[PDB]
This record gives sequence, structure tokens and C-alpha cells, in this order.
Amino acid sequence: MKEVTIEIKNKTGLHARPAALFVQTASKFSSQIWVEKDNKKVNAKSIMGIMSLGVSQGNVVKLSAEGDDEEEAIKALVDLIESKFGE
Repeated sequence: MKEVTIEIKNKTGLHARPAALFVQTASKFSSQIWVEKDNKKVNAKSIMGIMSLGVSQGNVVKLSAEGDDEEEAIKALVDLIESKFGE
């Protein structure tokens, strides 16, 4: 298992384009991947789950992954978030 805590910086939080790209990026990896905010946890490859989570700008989330590529799956998401989704 690999886990990281990270702040969401972009205006939209995990909604619309960023959310789609987030799931897109997570879906590149074989690991099971999760996104947690305040005790609620969802599959990072699930757009309905991401939506349910209601992650807005400034929110700190925990990303976790378990699988053969868990470390680089998390890194890919960390990098996507820190770059504000390619901005």
C-alpha cells in the first residue's frame, strides 16, 4: 500500500475537466486506487464516486493505492494535482 496526503489547489476542485482527467490518470494504472476526504472513501477510477466525495479547492485528501504499480500510480496523481491538471 502507498498513501499520501495532498491539498487540492485548482479552482474547480475535483469536478468537470480535472475530475475526468483525475479518473483518466488513475485508470492508467492496475492498482486499486482510493480517494478519501473526511472519513468518506471512494474508488478513484469511479466518476460517480469522485462526484460523491465533493472535493473543492483547498480540500486536503488522502490518496491510497494497492497493486503492482501503486507507488507510481500515486505519484502520477500527485503530479497531476500539483501541476493543477496541466495549467
